[PDB]
Amino acid sequence: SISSRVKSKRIQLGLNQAELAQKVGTTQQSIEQLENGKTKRPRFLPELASALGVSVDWLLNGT
Amino acid sequence: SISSRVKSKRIQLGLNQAELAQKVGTTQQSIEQLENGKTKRPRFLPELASALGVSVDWLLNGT
DNA sequence: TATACAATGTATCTTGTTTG
DNA sequence: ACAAACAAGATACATTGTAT
Repeated sequence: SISSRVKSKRIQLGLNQAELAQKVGTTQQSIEQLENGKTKRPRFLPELASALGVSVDWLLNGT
Repeated sequence: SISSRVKSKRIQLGLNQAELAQKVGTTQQSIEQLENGKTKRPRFLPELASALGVSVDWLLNGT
C-alpha cells in the first residue's frame, strides 16, 4: 500500500517526514496525510517517487 | 506544456477526447480541461502516460 | 458529432496547533 | 524542545449537466 511503501522507503534512506518533505518540495503534514492514508493521489507523487528513488508506478500499485 | 503534449499525442492516435477519457479511466470533461490548460497536475496522470504510450516525465516536462 | 463551458462537489493543501 | 499527528479553512481538480 502506497502508505506502507512511502514509509518503508523513507525510514530506509533514513529520513524524517520533514526532511523528505523538503526533498519533495512539500510539507511535513503533506507527507503525513500521505503516510497516514489521508490522501491517495497527491500532487507531488512524481516528485515524491524521485526523492524516494522509485517509480510512480511501484508507489501506486506496489510494482 | 502538458496540455499541449496530450493533445498532439492523442491527435496522432485517432482517439477522441472521449475515447481517450475511456482508456485513461476518466471523463471527456476531465481530458478537456487538461488539454485546455484548466488543470496542471491531473490525478489520472499515471494512466494517461499509459494511454498516450509515453512516460510521466515526458508528459510533464516534455523533456 | 466532438469539444467546450459552468456550477457544485470532493480531494488535497495549508497553516496552526498538538500530542508523544 | 525534537518528531509525528489533528483539524479548520483554502484551492485545485473532478463531475455532472448543458451548449456551442
